[PDB]
Amino acid sequence: LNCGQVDSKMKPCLTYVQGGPGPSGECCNGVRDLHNQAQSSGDRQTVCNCLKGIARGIHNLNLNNAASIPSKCNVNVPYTISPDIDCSRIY
Repeated sequence: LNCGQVDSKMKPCLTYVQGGPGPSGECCNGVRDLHNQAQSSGDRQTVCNCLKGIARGIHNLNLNNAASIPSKCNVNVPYTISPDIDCSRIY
């Protein structure tokens, strides 16, 4: 797992986090697949570091939409999807 992979998996969610409709089925499939690949603490931290960086560069990022992705896509992400998220504390 690396950031390029995270970007590919999450890209289908881009329009949704930018205020568009969704999450699309493709967005959720990517989320579910990424979730499945983030098996170790290290992978989960990687996902966090990668998305933390991605988020800052997304124009019109809708955090409410971003935060609704786990529930809507049926994946457990027991962490607040916030900009100030501390990735070193994800395990």
